Amino acid sequence: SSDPLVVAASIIGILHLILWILDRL
Amino acid sequence: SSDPLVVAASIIGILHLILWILDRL
Amino acid sequence: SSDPLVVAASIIGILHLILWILDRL
Amino acid sequence: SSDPLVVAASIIGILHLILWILDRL
Ligand SMILES: C[C@H](N)[C@]12C[C@H]3C[C@H](C[C@H](C3)C1)C2
Ligand SMILES: [Cl-]
Ligand code: NA
Repeated sequence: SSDPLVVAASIIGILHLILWILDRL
Repeated sequence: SSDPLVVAASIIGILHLILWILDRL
Repeated sequence: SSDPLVVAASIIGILHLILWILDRL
Repeated sequence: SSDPLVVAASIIGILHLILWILDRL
């Protein structure tokens, strides 16, 4: 378990990774 | 729950997203 | 403990640091 | 509580913020 704030920041970072990849594909 | 250091790093990443957006609006 | 999404985002950030270092050595 | 990996990534993120601030002061 995690603070919902920590989960959201985690989803930002993962989505940041996704898009970084997609912009470079 | 989360360690308070993880919460603070979370709040930094969220605020970082906020400001990144604001500077681009 | 942490939520696996938080763990995954963590591994991204650590791996990001590693790569940033390696690209600059 | 958090996974030590989450704590580690959190410290990276907080130290990244600090350095970012210091390089711009
Ligand atoms: C570096 C990210 N902003 C991150 C987001 C979440 C909070 C902390 C640790 C990890 C999960 C990674 C900071
Ligand atoms: Cl956590
Ligand atoms: Na936790």
